[PDB]
Amino acid sequence: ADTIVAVELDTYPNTDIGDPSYPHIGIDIKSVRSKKTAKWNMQNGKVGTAHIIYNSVDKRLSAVVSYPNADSATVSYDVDLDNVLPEWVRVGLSASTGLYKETNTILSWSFTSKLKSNSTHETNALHFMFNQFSKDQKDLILQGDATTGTDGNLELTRVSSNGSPQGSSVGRALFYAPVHIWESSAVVASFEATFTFLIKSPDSHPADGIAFFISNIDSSIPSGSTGRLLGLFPDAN
Amino acid sequence: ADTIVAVELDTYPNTDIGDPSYPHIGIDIKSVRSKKTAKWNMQNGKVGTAHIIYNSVDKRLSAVVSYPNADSATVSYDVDLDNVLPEWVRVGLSASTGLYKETNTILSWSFTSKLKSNSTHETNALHFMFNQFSKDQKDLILQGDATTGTDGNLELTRVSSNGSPQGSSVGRALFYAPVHIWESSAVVASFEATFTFLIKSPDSHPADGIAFFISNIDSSIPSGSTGRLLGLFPDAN
Amino acid sequence: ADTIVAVELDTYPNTDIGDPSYPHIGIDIKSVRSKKTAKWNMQNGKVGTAHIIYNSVDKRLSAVVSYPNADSATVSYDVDLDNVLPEWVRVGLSASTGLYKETNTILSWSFTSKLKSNSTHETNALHFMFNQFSKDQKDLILQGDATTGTDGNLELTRVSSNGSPQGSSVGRALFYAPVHIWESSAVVASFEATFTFLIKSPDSHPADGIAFFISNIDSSIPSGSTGRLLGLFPDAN
Amino acid sequence: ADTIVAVELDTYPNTDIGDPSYPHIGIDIKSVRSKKTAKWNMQNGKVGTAHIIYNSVDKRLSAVVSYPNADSATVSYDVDLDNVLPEWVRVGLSASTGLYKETNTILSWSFTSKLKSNSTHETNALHFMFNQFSKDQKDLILQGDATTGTDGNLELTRVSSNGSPQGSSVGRALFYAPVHIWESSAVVASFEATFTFLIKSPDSHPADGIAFFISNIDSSIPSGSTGRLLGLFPDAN
Ligand SMILES: [Mn+2]
Ligand SMILES: [Mn+2]
Ligand SMILES: [Mn+2]
Ligand SMILES: [Mn+2]
Ligand SMILES: [Mn+2]
Ligand SMILES: [Mn+2]
Ligand SMILES: [Mn+2]
Ligand SMILES: [Mn+2]
Repeated sequence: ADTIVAVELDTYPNTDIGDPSYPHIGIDIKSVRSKKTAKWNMQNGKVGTAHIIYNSVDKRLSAVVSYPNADSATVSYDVDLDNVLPEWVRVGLSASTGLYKETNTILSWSFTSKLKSNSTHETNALHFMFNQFSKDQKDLILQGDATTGTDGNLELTRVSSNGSPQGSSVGRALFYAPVHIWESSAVVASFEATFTFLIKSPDSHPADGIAFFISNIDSSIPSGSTGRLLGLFPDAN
Repeated sequence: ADTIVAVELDTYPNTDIGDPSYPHIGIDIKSVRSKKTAKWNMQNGKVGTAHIIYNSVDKRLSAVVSYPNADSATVSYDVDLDNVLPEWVRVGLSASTGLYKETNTILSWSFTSKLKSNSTHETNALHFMFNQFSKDQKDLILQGDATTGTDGNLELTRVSSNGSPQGSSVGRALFYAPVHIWESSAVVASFEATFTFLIKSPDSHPADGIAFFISNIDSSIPSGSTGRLLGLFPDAN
Repeated sequence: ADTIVAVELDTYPNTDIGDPSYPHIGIDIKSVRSKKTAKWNMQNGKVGTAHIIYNSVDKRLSAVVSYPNADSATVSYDVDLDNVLPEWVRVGLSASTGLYKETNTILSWSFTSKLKSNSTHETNALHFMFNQFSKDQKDLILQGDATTGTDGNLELTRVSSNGSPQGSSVGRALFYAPVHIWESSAVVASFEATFTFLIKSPDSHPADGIAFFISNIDSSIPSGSTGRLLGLFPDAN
Repeated sequence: ADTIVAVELDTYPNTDIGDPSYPHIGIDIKSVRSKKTAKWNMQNGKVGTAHIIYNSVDKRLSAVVSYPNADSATVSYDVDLDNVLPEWVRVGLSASTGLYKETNTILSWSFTSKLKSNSTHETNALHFMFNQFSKDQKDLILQGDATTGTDGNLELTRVSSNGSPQGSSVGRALFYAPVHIWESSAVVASFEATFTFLIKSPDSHPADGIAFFISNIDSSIPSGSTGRLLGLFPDAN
């Protein structure tokens, strides 16, 4: 089915499918079993920031996650994305809850993509930045339980009125326009993504996490991907 | 039908519908009869550059058209776009030919839009830049005879293989994603558009012109808008 | 002496030199007696945001000042800056206190300037953004009592350790590199400046204000410009 | 003396100081003896483009050099710049000629630097872009024989009126403002530089090359650095 490349912010350790024994950040290339992970000192109720970068010369996907006044976590993986994804993709955010839960709120999201050709001055670029989400955000495709406009935020998974997070929820938000990540005459292709999130849970064991992902343009939530599968994969293979 | 705001680069003087007696640039608010025009010293076969700017504080749409080594032409019009267009629009390029013709080639196109909120640091932005167009440009909606990929260019109206422009042709290209130009808490909204074009005709009387336009998101080419109506209006009212 | 163009955030009404009877925003072209002003509902202790824009086609300097959850204030003035300032200038922030006082803290400052030539694709640009100021900010020229690094902020006027603002203080911060605002082949020149500030005073009558200004590159604080003269002018003419 | 990190475009093979037997691109960390090099198919009289990128997470300096209609050359080197350069640096372009010569013309130059803090939304950035150089470019420090304004270009080494390049020439151009490349709370620091150049020589054996470099802020041309030492190093160690 879908082709997924994702950076996961995994809040619950599912050691049975390969997660380390703590909250962690990981790089997923077509499988929920991360190719690489780093321990993440997740802070319930605090606003964090994730930064994701990549370029076609180095062929290394790197991510940094931090909280104000704290040391940051970083994970990197060598991978040639031209060999994994199609030339046209869509980028988005995904999150899920299962038996354990949490709010998966997005307060801001920016993305920049650049394709530099061998022609003198030939640069194709795409940049979007949301610091405020409105009730009817026509430039986003919302899937599953994702909603916008609440407090000017993006709520990826269900939250009840009292502001409480609901279990077994899954939601994704994708930028409306397709993104071009390869071109036959490109000499350098690169992208950078930043998002700020608020993960809060009334429980000691929050679950499941948030992921930034890149997929085929027609990607949709796979059946039964609530919980540990982050709304990205159909199974744990 | 559609709601159109356009900056026209009108190459043929249709004095019967209000055009001045020379090639000119004009600002069209819902009608082909420009609200304002300026004489334009059009240069057959030369690459020109058009710059369009606007902001919600000044409420003035201004455009500058120039050619290398030449004096530029400029036209400005006071208009509050919040009172003319919907909150969500699509931006694009349109061109036509009729009994007289010309090539309407686009070599590059960039657009930036910004919505600054009253919240501290709340900026929503959209930026795209094409310096090269590919055969299958999934982030553009091509309408009518518009095609991409020829010489890495965007051909808005039909050109035969030998490179000759065809008469009675009409084509438009729109950026795929909707653009947000008003938000209830916005303190300043602004946009800027730049495009470079090559208008060439084997004839002494080239026709009809190229226009940068902003419209309702579902805008489509009105019937019989070839020729003097630039692929934007259904009639000359 | 110096040539000054400034947007003032005037917190104290010096009706004897032309200020309206309330806190106001104004546009100063070579004199502290603003060419234009608008009433400003100044909020003691709240973080505000000022946005300043200008372009050589419209020849209109406009500014918008707002606070979160509040209506904004705006002032505009028609002026051709090519006829007032030199081709090379420096941009900066200035503030003062006199018998009455206040803190003049800058939490962030961004500036973008663009010169678009008539050559195809000829754009010269300069952009800087500070969201954090460090103790030794080598890209700023600090004049008078201005200091950086305190809380990652820029303090334009003196504040004692307990955090209290001092009277008769004056300070300015200028971006190190000269800015080019005119070029003989330019078709459009424009700039945009944004800054967020925190004006706080233990008193009912805070004074004197903060100004964004543009000046000759070698501008320095005029003698006796504390108080009502905002660190910008030598006298009240 | 100076601390230099440079990307060289070396046009003459000085095999006696370690150059490969052909024109090449190389990464120089404090010595003219490149840490890494790649063969470069240099094209006399054609306009080329160099792209340089780096980020503090990956710690890899990479460069790509290309000509229109040709395959590009690329070289990469793992290096932690925080361990080699000071926290504040200046960036620039340098070139030289010796017994053999060539024109070292720069037609455009852009640079972007970003420091992302662990504070939510804390980004410091600097960006400059020159597509046209004027006779009196006050935002550049010109050293040695470098001159601006000729044809709107930057001439790094001496060219006589007839347009002929002179031997034993050396020149550098540095951006006026210091650049901040490290900050104690930074989570990611990165930069990207692009320049287009025209190397032309009436001779079969052009010499010496052009380099993009990063140095201590007070760097100056070392004595006797004409020729093979590219205006960057005092000797061949
Ligand atoms: Mn898990
Ligand atoms: Mn995991
Ligand atoms: Mn006409
Ligand atoms: Mn007309
Ligand atoms: Mn006053
Ligand atoms: Mn005043
Ligand atoms: Mn050499
Ligand atoms: Mn070498």
